Amino acid sequence: AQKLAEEVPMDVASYLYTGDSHQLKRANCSGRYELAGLPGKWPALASAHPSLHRALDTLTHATNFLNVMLQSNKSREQNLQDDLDWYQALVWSLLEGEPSISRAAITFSTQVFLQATREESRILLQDLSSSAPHLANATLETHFKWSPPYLECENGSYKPGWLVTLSSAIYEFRGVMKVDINLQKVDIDQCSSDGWFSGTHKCHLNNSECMPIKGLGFVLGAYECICKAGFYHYVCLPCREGCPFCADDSPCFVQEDKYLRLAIISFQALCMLLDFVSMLVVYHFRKAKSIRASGLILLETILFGSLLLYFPVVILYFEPSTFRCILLRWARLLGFATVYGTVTLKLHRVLKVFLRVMRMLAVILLVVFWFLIGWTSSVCQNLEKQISLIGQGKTSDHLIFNMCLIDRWDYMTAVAEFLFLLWGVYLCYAVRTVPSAFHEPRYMAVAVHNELIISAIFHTIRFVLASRLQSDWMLMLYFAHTHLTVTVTIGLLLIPKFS
Amino acid sequence: QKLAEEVPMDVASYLYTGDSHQLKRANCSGRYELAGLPGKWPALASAHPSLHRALDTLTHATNFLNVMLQSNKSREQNLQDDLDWYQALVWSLLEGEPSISRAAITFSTQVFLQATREESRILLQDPHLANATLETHFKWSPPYLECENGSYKPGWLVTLSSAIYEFRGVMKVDINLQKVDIDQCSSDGWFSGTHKCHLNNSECMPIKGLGFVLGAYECICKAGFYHPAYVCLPCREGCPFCADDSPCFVQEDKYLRLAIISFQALCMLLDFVSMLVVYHFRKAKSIRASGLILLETILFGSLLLYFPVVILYFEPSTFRCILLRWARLLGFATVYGTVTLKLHRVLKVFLRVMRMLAVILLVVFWFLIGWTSSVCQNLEKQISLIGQGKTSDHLIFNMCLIDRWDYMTAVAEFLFLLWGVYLCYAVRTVPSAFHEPRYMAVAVHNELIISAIFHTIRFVLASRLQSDWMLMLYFAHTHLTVTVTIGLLLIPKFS
Repeated sequence: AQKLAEEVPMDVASYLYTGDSHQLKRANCSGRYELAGLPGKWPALASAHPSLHRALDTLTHATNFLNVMLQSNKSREQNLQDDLDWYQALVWSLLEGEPSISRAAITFSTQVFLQATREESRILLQDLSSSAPHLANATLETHFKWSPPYLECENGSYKPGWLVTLSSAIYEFRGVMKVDINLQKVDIDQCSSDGWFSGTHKCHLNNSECMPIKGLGFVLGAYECICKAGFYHYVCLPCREGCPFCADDSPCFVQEDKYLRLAIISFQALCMLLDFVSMLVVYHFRKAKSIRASGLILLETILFGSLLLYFPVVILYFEPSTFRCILLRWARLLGFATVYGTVTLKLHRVLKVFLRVMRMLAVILLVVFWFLIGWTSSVCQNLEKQISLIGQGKTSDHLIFNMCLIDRWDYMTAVAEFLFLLWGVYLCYAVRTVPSAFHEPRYMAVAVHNELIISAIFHTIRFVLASRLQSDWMLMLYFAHTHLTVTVTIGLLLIPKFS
Repeated sequence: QKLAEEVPMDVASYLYTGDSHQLKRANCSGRYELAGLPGKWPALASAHPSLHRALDTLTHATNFLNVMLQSNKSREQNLQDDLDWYQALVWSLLEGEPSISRAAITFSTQVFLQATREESRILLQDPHLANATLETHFKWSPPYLECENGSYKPGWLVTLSSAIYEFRGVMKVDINLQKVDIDQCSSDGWFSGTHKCHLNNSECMPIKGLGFVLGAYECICKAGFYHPAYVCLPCREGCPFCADDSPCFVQEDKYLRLAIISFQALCMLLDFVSMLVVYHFRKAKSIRASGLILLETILFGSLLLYFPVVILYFEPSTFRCILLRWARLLGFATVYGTVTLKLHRVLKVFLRVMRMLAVILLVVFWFLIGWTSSVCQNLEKQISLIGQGKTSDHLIFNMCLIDRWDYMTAVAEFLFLLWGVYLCYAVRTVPSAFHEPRYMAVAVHNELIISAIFHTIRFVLASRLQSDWMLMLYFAHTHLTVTVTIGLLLIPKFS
């Protein structure tokens, strides 16, 4: 909030405050004290580096000692002979204790003053008021008195150190003691809650975090903004998708040949439309030798089942959800039933006549619905929200991909399909020479064996290696599998009834 | 360790250093002062800032005297007017901090001055430390109790000592270390040991109040409870919060459980000898209606159907619940299937069944295999277990759990018996040699009603059923249903 004000009230110091480099500041011509009154905070009585605290502690003891000596009975005011020696020793003592105090001075008038500075390694002293002198300010107040940040000027040359005046009254006021703490080698944290001008004006919220350096100098721009799960290119930005550790801002999710996806879905919808078209057609041709050999209801049922079996191809095109996988199972399972049950049930009707199918079908769908209702409940109730989840993102050893998962339930269902087809294989093997005007049983058995073999292969391939199948190979596998099986099973039962 | 050595070198102070009650100490007459020589450490720690403040005020006053007396033109007409300066010097040495009791400086440049915060007015007036200073920077001391024409004075003092320049001076502050809390269970603090609290099963937990006093800690025993000196106890079998050290694994009568198992095994043996008898009477006029293979099939199903009453008598495990499911399901099938199918044969003749039975057995084995696999493969090790713990009022009990699979199973049994019901209602006017359909239908209706009631009561409130009530319920259900179903088909074939 003051970053703009700080960038419009400095010329030589401006660079020095942001870089620590004395080489510009030493060439800048000075005219008076170059301190800052407003850019800083309220005060440094709480949040301050240890040095400052010690600096104040020194003055405190030196102020209490003088106060008690000035408030003692029969105050002599014999400042001529040896009082000046006491005060000079009291000032050299004031300096000698803290390792971060650069000048110190004492002055009073009731007309002399002494000061000292840490010159090279020893204390230089002089008989002249030198350093801090808030006497004019203390008199105007007439306790403690701090000051702002300020650069000292020596022989018309901006000093290369940031000083602070501390001032305290001597007791009515009649003295001003002042230490000039050298605040040049102090730490400052713009990311701290309550401290020296806590302004972290470089990284606010978006993938932001301030982890600053410990030992740098009384200088700013020393706080490495951290990219909280994002890209690091002294700037933080967002990442392509749900893929953290963006060592590059490149993508993690595999690509999709959409050109190959739209053809897939379009051909599937074409086949579904043609199936519905076939159902209407058979509803038109109800007086031919269709009805006599194979009832209309059974054929419309087969076609509705096949329509109910194309669903997986379109379910897999969309993004994997947890409502989808379930519908994938319902469709597959229920259509298999309503299609091959009546297929083999029709064969059963034949073998029985050689020596009433809907009642003997609804048993199948009842068992099916019972199993489905159970599976769905066990998933939705316990293993969808509590611990387990179907939708799983697996890695291809360098890239990820989502998919529906499999479970033992699928293994046993495939086995059921196998055995249910086994009954039809033996049934078809039995009726190998039964009188027929249209030879339907021949085509039925072909469909049955096709489904059995093709389904075994597909299920094996699906359950072996589902950890390394991206979302464009499974689509092709489900498409080539369903097209072969179902389209053959439809043609073999429909085609011959028009010729 | 030095806890035993600290409890063998005290008389009155020992109790005054653990309670902090001046009322005993003030009655104990003492010649001179005494201090705890053994302070299990030295005076160079950062436990309280007070000591830091009183070292700061001492080092700041010692830095002045050492830089004044040793400065240039130090002529030192020491008796004329310097005394005024030194008096202001010592008076201000204790008029800066809040906890410093006496302060004094001695010099030969003998001369000495002192000042003490008496009540609220700091009076200003005109040994070991000075002697050790002559013998020998900063020089601290240990914890020590003062006393003079008093008793052992009721205050813990510390001597701070320094020198000037050689050794021509001795300034001392007596920091009042009486209002300084101590952590007996700190990693680094004064008296940092363990009076009588073993961490094997417990944790200290210090407080923030009182004053310097040993035994200022309330120990906490984890995985157990304390005596209601405070020390720890190993808790009861598998019960982590023992408000009492009483047991949680609820009382279970044995002279009921034994009778139950006895009666069940008696019925099994009676069922087995019911099988052998049938195998003796392979020749009769009764079996022509109800074949031999059908009855032995019913009796073997019944025999295994009894299993649930004996499984629950044992401690429940993961292998147990699974066999409970298998047995119940498998036996229901192999009995009521052939029952219902005999009625079907009757109705069809009115206008073998082993081949029309293995279908059901196949469907059952298929579901069982799947259920067992999904259980043992996923939800037995990952996050999920069969062992479930419920509570009756405020007390626990172990048992097997249920899952939606059981509800759907019950529905299947219902529907299978509704087929039997219709099949029984269709055949209500046939002639017969033994009126078997009459008793069969009686068994079916009974099975349906009792089966519905039991499964409902079983699912509704299984979280509040201690492990002696479920056994009684299984006893009642299985005895009623199965024993009726056996009698109604067997009994009439001997009369």
